[PDB]
Amino acid sequence: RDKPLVFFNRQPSDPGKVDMAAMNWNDKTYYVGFDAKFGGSIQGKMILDFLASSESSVDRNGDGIIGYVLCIGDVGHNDSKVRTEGIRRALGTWTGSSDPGQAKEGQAVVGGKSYKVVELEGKAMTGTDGSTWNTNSATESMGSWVAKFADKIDLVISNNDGMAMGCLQASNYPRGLPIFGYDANADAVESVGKGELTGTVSQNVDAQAVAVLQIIRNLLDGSSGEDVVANGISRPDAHGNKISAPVQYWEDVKAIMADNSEVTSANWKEYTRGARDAGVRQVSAPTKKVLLTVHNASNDFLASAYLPALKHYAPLLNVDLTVVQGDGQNELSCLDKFTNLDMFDAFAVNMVKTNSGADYTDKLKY
Ligand SMILES: [Ca+2]
Repeated sequence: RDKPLVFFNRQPSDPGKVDMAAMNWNDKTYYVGFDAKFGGSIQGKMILDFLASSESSVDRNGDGIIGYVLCIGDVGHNDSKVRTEGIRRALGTWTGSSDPGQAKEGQAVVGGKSYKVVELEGKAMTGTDGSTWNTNSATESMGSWVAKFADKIDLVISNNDGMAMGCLQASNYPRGLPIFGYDANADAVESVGKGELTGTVSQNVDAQAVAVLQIIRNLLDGSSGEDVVANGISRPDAHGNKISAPVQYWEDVKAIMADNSEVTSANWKEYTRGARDAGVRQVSAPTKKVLLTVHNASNDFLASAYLPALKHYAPLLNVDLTVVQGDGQNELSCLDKFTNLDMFDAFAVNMVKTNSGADYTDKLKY
């Protein structure tokens, strides 16, 4: 068939190269995701810009060193390693390894002056039960870090929000000690608003949600070429709607990729629980039917963040959204519910196996 087909959240590929056979299903096929590989770089940037804007006061003991402690989530997990590498490279403490204990003396500018940077300690947070990204171990480690390093700690850095909020639960957390996380969880963004957590990082789920719906509307409304991926996304559409977060377009892979955004005192209100893009308003237009797929009904992120975003923005773009969800293990749990395709004007597919692009395009021929 020749209807719009927007893959999202999981990019068609070998589980490593993009499945360009799927992407070229037709000239109305796209992918929507986010700039994942650069996530660590953005956390690092946030931390560097914070220090750059700081006075000499952030150097608590005034030894000309910016000392930090690092919460590692999982030494074998890609997201942990990317975020560790991201902040270590940014601070110049990177040696080629994301492992704990593997850092060198670094450098960073504070108030126009060069400071040494030392990773006082980086530690994997693991529970007694073996569970990783462990919040309780973070709380305990933070408490011990205060006792051991005391005024040497100038900031705390964490692979995620969960562990960072764990650190803030330490009964002896030094008052006003800067600390940074990652994920932009609700409680984390709230903390940023209260001036406790210093920063975190968002993948902009809302931007991704709107982009899926906007690409579809642009296509069904008769747009072609640059308009399809720009209107309502990186510039206002005919109605004035426009995604607020920055978004990229990767042409060779037909991918609309939201930036990773840092979340600080400067913009936390835009990322709090239930916050929605004020740049996307109700449109007066004919209703269009969209069948949307979810690879796992039990996935917390898709269930708690992505789907609710989709359901909020869809009626504003006059999209009648029908959602079907799989179990998370077999591709059939989605394909079976991927029927009645003659009833819909467009399709958004989130498959469990990235290489299963051909299974869906086959059903689009009947
Ligand atoms: Ca110091």
